[PDB]
Amino acid sequence: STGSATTTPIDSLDDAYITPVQIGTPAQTLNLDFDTGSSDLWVFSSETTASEVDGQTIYTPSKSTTAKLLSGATWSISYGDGSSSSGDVYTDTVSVGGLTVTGQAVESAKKVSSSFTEDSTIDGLLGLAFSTLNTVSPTQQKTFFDNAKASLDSPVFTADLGYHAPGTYNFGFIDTTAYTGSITYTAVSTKQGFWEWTSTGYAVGSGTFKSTSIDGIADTGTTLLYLPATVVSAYWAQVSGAKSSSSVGGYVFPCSATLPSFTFGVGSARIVIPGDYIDFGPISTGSSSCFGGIQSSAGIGINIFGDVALKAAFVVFNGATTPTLGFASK
Ligand SMILES: O[C@H]1[C@H](NCc2cnc3ccccc3c2)[C@H]2CO[C@H](O2)[C@@H]1N1CCOCC1
Ligand SMILES: O[C@H]1[C@H](NCc2cnc3ccccc3c2)[C@H]2CO[C@H](O2)[C@@H]1N1CCOCC1
Repeated sequence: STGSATTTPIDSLDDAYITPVQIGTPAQTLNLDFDTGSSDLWVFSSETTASEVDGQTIYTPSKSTTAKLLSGATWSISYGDGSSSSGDVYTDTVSVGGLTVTGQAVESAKKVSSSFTEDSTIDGLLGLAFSTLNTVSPTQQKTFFDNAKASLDSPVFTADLGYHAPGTYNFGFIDTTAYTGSITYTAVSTKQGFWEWTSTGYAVGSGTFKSTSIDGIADTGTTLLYLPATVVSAYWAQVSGAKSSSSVGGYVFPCSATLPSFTFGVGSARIVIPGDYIDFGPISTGSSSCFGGIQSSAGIGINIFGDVALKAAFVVFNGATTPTLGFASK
């Protein structure tokens, strides 16, 4: 089997991407944030505190003839931005782009934090990291991909995120028309439950490539590119007037500045992020100071190849017995 769905930026800055997902019988379609950095499928629901729902589409398990309450099961998650959510658990039928899993754990939110409430376009998350990170207690649950994997034509999914444009998540096959050149595969460590890999180095603009090992995660659920302080300082030094602002919480730059590209290494291959992918616009409406899309990972403790990086590539999440990651230019 295979599945294919379109993923859409939530706003003009590509702050996140949403993908439609069918849950239950009859189907209830929710727009979920596919997140390769976490492993819970959770949704706004009929059980979510009313004051914490503001425009989202909700899952109502009582209207799904295939929903079954998972007795005594609960979940609770926190993310790197201080946001959180929690609730109870159902199993139900979930479909993505024609690919159907029966008995998928659907984590119904009783509570969500303010950032979630404030984003009306995101109805929940669909985790695609390793199932070892799933938070359901007292019995941990499997991701949509883990549940689907044995039925897929090939045990893979791909992320093709657009810059200010539509994109695609495919399950079970590699669309060889979606990229240029070859896909370079690189080793993955699952020891932290992430799609964790080691980049071979970087360049800034037309500068010389610096060979250096950068361990980080391929994370579709993180907006920006988080890299070591040394690397980030080297990037922003090439932007006139850029500075790190404690008040704003990272590097900012004059909105009229020309941003250089940023290149990262995948083995001997190179993925080039165009400069404009790094522009996250005015820090507040009407300001001529703009937020940067490459930021230090010093505070977070791990390097993150988020959407800024991934949308410059066609990315293969290969869930073979020994998982690997593939990157191609496009
Ligand atoms: O247009 C190309 C697409 N470009 C990015 C993309 C991704 N996702 C998108 C989703 C919706 C609308 C548009 C989308 C566009 C990707 C995905 O498929 C192929 O490469 C496709 N053709 C390549 C040439 O022969 C085959 C067709
Ligand atoms: O990008 C962040 C994610 N939120 C994306 C998001 C969603 N919606 C948004 C809507 C508007 C403007 C911006 C938005 C940003 C979540 C999941 O993990 C973290 O928090 C992640 N990083 C936080 C900073 O360092 C750690 C990694």
